[PDB]
Amino acid sequence: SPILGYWKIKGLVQPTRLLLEYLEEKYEEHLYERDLEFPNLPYYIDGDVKLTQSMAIIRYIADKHNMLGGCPKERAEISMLEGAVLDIRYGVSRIAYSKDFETLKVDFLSKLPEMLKMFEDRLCHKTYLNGDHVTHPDFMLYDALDVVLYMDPMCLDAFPKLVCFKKRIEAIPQIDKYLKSSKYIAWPLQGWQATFGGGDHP
Amino acid sequence: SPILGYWKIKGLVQPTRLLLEYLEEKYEEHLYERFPNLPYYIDGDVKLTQSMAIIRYIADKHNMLGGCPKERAEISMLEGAVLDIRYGVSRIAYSKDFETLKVDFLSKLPEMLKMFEDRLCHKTYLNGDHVTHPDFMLYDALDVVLYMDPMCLDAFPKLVCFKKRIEAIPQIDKYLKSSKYIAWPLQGWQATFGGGDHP
Repeated sequence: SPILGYWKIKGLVQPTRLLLEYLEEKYEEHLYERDLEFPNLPYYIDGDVKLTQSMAIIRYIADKHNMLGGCPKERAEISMLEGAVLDIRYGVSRIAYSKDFETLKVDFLSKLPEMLKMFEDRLCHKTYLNGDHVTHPDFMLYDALDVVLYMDPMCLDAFPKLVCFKKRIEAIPQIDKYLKSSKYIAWPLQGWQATFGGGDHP
Repeated sequence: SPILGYWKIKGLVQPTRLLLEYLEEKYEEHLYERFPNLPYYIDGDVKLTQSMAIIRYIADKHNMLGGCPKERAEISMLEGAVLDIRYGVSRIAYSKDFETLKVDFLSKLPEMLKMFEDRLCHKTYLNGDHVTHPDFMLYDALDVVLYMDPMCLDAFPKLVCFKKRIEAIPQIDKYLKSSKYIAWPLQGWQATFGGGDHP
């Protein structure tokens, strides 16, 4: 059975866990708690491959299920959505370990509406980000939305399509079951030492 | 002709430029001096943003991303590992605290480079006998960290060899000596590191 190793946090691997549950893949986790030889996190091991880099890991899983895109144009479209979600999610992580977080968050939250609106407009004519069918950037976006809502519970008040998308992802039977399961890591969002999304509880 | 739009800097687009030159693709640039999301790439029906989507698209058109999920993952892994270096520079380059943040980065750098050094002991390029897009990403990353610290490759003779091997590819050698080459800046002009009009 494939092994996914990471900290016992949401962090970089949360969209990968959602994708795996969506696909009903069987996998074990190595969960590293607060306290090959270090090692390098996250990693993903099945028979064939040994991977590091969270984006290589999620892309591989998507790739094994033919979800990366059927032609160069489609695959670039998916890569583009990926990069656009990462600007949000990395935007959070970039400031979440600062003593100055309270200041830096002002800048971040000022730029967030424009970042969100691309996804909003995209969602006005598509059910999921790439259309009728779920793709891996959908779970990346879900994770980014979950994280920013802890930063600003109001940040989606002006985005009803994104509000709807978040509920839609939550209603996928595999996902709804996973979020209610004992497998679900609710918190922390970042490493425990973080000023935002760290600590033991919300 | 495809159009590549970006600031007139090296920045996020330099490896893409090296890939297009490697492949001898005819392309036009829109070079912004001194409003569109940058970079953009426009060929016939595709209009792309996000620099990773662009370089991967160009690679994809030339069948260079990988033949199976395993090989594609390996290339994405290489990609992500180069970006840890390149973005690592970028994230401190604009800080008032650059000089102090530099110390931490240069202390973490040998650890990052060693992975590439080992991988290059028994392969000519990152993925073996043939060039892939992460080679040009690595080239750009090496060029950048050498301005930060001229001696940071002294412990890495296989990386020093690799950088010269890339420069000796005839397309690359020619492009580097051409009028199209943008030598400087490495970052936005306003950066503390790799900014300004000249080195």
